[PDB]
Amino acid sequence: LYCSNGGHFLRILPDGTVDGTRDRSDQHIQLQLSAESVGEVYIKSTETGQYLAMDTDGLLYGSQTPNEECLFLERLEENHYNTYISKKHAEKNWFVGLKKNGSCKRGPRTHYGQKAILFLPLPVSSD
Repeated sequence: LYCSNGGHFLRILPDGTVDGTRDRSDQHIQLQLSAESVGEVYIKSTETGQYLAMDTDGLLYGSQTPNEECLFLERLEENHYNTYISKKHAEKNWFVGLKKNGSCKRGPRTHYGQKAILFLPLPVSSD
């Protein structure tokens, strides 16, 4: 998936890791959001099932259950660049983010300024 960064998916590998994808494994590609409410998005996988979650260590995981940890605030940038605060890490402003090679797992680095956080899961050609 397109980001203003090295475009990959927020893939929960079956081998317990939230990594991006130079070599898209086609299935374990965790990235599909189910909005609970207003600007609150649970990042589900429809093939691995697992939910893009965030921990206090400063890294993304594919949690089986949806928590605040998995609930991501639609910050958006307006222009289809869907930035998302992990609800629990509101006090750290930790957004979802794409690691520039073949990875995803962050927290502290990923704020409003890293191209990493600017996702496109919207009606646009560059999606």
